[PDB]
Amino acid sequence: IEYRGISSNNRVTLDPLRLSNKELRWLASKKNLVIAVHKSQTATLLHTDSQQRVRGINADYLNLLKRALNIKLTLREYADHQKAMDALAEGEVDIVLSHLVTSPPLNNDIAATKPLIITFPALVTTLHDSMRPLTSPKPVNIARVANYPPDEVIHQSFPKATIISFTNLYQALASVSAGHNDYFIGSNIITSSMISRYFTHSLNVVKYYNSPRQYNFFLTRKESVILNEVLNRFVDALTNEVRYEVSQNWLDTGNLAFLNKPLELTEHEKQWIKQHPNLKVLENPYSPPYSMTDENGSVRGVMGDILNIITLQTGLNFSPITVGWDIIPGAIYSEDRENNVLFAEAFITTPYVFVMQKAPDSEQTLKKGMKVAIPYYYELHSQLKEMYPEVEWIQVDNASAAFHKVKEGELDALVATQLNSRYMIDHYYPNELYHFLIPGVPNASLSFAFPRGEPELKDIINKALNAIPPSEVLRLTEKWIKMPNVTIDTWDLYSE
Amino acid sequence: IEYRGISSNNRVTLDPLRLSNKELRWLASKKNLVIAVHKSQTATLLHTDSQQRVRGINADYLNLLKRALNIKLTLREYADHQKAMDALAEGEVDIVLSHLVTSPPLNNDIAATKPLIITFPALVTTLHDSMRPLTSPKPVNIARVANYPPDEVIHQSFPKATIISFTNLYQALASVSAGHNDYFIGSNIITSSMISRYFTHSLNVVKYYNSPRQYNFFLTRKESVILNEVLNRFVDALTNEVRYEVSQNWLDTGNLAFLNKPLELTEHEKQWIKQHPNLKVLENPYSPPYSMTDENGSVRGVMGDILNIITLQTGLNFSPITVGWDIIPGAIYSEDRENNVLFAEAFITTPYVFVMQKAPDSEQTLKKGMKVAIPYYYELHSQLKEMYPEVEWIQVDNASAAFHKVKEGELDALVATQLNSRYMIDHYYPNELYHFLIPGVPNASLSFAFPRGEPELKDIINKALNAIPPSEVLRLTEKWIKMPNVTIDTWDLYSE
Repeated sequence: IEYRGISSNNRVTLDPLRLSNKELRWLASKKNLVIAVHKSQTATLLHTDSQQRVRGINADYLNLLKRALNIKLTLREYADHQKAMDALAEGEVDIVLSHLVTSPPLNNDIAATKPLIITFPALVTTLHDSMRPLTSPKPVNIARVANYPPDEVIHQSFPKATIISFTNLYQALASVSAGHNDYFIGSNIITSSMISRYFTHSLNVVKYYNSPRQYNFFLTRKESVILNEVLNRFVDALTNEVRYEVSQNWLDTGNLAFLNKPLELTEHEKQWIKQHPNLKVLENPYSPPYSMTDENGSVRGVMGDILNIITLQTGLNFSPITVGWDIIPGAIYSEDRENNVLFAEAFITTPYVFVMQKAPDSEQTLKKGMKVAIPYYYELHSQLKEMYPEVEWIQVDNASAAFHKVKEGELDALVATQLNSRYMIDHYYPNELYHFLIPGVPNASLSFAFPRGEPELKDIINKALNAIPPSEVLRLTEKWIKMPNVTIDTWDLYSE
Repeated sequence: IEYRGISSNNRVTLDPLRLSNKELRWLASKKNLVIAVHKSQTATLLHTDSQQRVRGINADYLNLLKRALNIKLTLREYADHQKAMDALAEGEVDIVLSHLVTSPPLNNDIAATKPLIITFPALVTTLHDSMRPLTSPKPVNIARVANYPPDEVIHQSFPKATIISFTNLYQALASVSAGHNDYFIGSNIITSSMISRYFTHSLNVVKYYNSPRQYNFFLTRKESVILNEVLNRFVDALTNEVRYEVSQNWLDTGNLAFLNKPLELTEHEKQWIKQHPNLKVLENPYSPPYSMTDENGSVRGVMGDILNIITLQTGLNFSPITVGWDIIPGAIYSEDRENNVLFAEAFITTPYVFVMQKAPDSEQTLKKGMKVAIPYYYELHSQLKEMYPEVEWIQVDNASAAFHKVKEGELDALVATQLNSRYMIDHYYPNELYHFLIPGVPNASLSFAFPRGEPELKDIINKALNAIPPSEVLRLTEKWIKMPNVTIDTWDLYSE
């Protein structure tokens, strides 16, 4: 009905599958497999090159399936989905690779493997409206493709929403890019895909949702018992590490493949998540790009986005609270404060810097009789007091508000972390301040903190943190250093 | 109780044995040796094939023994190990080839040769967790086979470790690959051989230990004075060169047979090793894949692993906490730097490359007005300004952070090492950067460096490096090019 080839780099490789000898003999005389595919509406899942070969994320997985089983593939695209299923029932094809669906088919003449592709819904807005709250009780125009996701899930975040269903993904994203619709919500695997290709200058993702996910499946006849158990053996070998590398070939931002598969949790940790589904997040002082809050008091910044990722990884949900709390979104490890809280393993390391006025006569040094501010929760005060007994050291309640005091010349310097200084300078005092490293001081190690009788939440977050690729933490830090603001807070910038 | 033959690929031929005339008459009159063997649980040491012939690592050595002594060999498998030892008492067998043991049996009848197979403990983890520290006071789950190594050894590295003891090596390694257990530790010649077979893309060795080693022996009755001496003649002729080629056929990675036997060290050198322990290693800038420091401050990367190997070769003892220094782990040779340090002989050469952004209109030369960064400790600034005097050449303190500046368009190019650029691009900026060779410059030559007054250490490292096969260095760089970090450091990756 159609014939093709596969076009893919074999950069991703799989361990050998453990197949029975009855399965190994079945594959050898089967020799070849006919799979019914189809071009996706967007190019991400499956497209064709000039040599009439197939390409995309689905092609990369098919390439792995071809090698993991040591069997030949024949790719056909039928006119519709129904003629493909007719060929499956007739025996013209062995497998049908389904389009993106919300659930597998239940008719028992069909057998479905475990899901191949697993993707999540994403909230998309303009780059200059990203810092606005991700929920609203006010009227709002929300775009979507077809009926994904349904009305009621959109209404949990925007109860007064007017939903506009588009035929096409590009058209729906462009309507937000122009300004007709305030948000778009849709499948992330294809939304992140196209934003980087067409709307990179104008749109970005601000939130992932845990449900309702979309999948595609391999589909066989119910009679093809051995084929389905072999296909399932191949899909189980597709770990978060394997899925991440496959999707790296086609996604820049929005690669959530590292959390397609669950984490290795004890049955006690799984019961604990089950009995504590919604935890409270203590509010941090303003410390961009790590911990920031929007007008609704919800955690944004890198720590806020990591919390979004942890939700998809673990199922835990987090709600705002202000200064019965359960998690601190971003904290500096210290020996003293460990007697007050419990620390997760560090996932960001950063150096301490001195922030000073950028003038012609600037020297990268402290001087006798300078006024240098340092936040009280950095217990560097004792060590700098001995390195610089010459300096008048001023403990401060509000770290971010001390930048302005340096800009006005009241303070000679201020102690901060590298990227916290870069944000404050670029966003609020460009070309007015600079920084340099503090010599002879250990690095800061950022992570989450908890109440101290919470071993389960600590051990669970540690597993989730260890599962996040470091390049995703780097992309998130790039994202939030460049993120435009919509408000200024007088207290975070001018207190005292 | 069960009888076989010998299968092997005679790729290794041994030098003729210096045998006494009295011994050749004994071998001529004996004419045949009854040797009790046993099938290892893995195929690496001993298995059988189609014709019921012995095959494996033990088989290749038995083949060499048959040709070294020019005698016939009958191999028998008794029920358990105690029945083979019983048969050796009554004289029914001449030799018993032992299983892997940490010691030869105490029995004061039983004579053991020098060790035949020599193997070391190995710590194993998943590839994506390999940058976690090799020791930790934190709770961990360690998998092992039976009771090797003992708990007191495992607790030296992990005092709060839960040790799960498996009966079967495959299941133990599978538990680490699936994420249930954090590490595995066990006999290397068995562990790495099975990783080559089934876990090549999910498990790898991260550390070899000096002790407790494991061996197998030729066990005879002490009555056999002539048999024992002829057996020791054979075992003494198994040089590093011979053992490495025998293990080559069954181990693709982690083949430590090149350090089974001691190096040809002088008396003075051996005394220097034993009388200068806890040698101090200088910390290098973040320089992947050659050098980088984990969350413990320990040296990792290719240079870090080669130090671990050098320790197993020579007994050199390096401090795990880096810095009054005794060795620079990896350094580019320079004739003018030789006034400050001594260099070992180079064992890796690599060219310099320009890093630029991957655009459609990219073309592989510089232009004038371009801002190109070069590390200040590279001594190419002299020559590069004369070849490209129309270019603005900027010295930088942080080579790894300059990659980001090129990505952002603030720099036009960056001077780097081929594999240094390959790592940064592969892991942090894929499809956003590329590189091409710098024309008309020599290659950088990598080796260890030492203070001026340490000739003995430099002479030892030279002998050790010469004994490391280049394929193992190639094996190590493959591993570290593909290996990501476990955390990000903002100073390593974010510019100024």
